[PDB]
Amino acid sequence: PIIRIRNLHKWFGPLHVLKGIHLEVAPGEKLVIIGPSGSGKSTLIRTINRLEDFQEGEVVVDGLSVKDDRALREIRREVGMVFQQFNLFPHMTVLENVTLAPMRVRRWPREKAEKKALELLERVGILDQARKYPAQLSGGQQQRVAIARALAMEPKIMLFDEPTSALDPEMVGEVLDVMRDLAQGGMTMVVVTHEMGFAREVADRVVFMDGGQIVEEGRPEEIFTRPKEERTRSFLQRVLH
Ligand SMILES: Nc1ncnc2c1ncn2[C@@H]1O[C@H](COP(=O)(O)OP(=O)(O)O)[C@@H](O)[C@H]1O
Ligand SMILES: [Cl-]
Ligand SMILES: [Mg+2]
Ligand SMILES: [Mg+2]
Repeated sequence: PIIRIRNLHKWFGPLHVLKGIHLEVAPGEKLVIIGPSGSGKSTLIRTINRLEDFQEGEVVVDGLSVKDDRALREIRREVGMVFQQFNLFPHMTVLENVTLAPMRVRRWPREKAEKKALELLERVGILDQARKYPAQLSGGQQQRVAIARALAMEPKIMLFDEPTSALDPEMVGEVLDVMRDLAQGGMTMVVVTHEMGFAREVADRVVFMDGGQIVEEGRPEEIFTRPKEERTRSFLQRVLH
């Protein structure tokens, strides 16, 4: 599998936040992670691209240990991330924001970088904004720039940590649409979300976290209409309908 996590334990000071997670994600997999805030979802996906370390267990991405100091560069080349907050460079255009890393990191000539960026911007519906600055864009558009930027590095894995959670309600659908499109293809995707209709339509597999644990996982239909675990049923009665 392209992501391999065995017996992951993680402490923030005295707080046992991740409690022996096992997770094996296939190449091409669309994995959706759900669960109450505080359950440990962000922390878990942050261990994948080495934004968080941990004291017990193993985390291996594309056959490389995340704790291998010699991998902490290849890991960032092949793993993209979209956060709920956009961190665009305010004094660079949309286009410049997208081409920066492929130019800095992959040492792509600007003409190559821009050609790919432009195709990506069209892909996510914002080619018209190519020469705008981030402050002229809505929340929906800015997050789509962040997605284009992540994809511009051409990673094998895209992590989405609740990309729509901080957006105005009318901004959510357009960002989710970009993620629906990407899910039609072969990219490995891990997305944390509270958008359950989306989760249900896109996921190969849904993982429910509570208390720093994977309490239940399975196919979307099973998890949403036949949850085998009580805490799962309890979580779904609190948030659905
Ligand atoms: N850098 C940190 N230091 C200390 N505690 C943290 C840190 N980051 C998160 N936490 C705590 O760890 C728990 C898990 O947080 P998080 O992974 O962000 O949960 P979720 O994303 O599921 O809402 C929360 O109780 C949070 O307060
Ligand atoms: Cl989301
Ligand atoms: Mg598929
Ligand atoms: Mg979170």
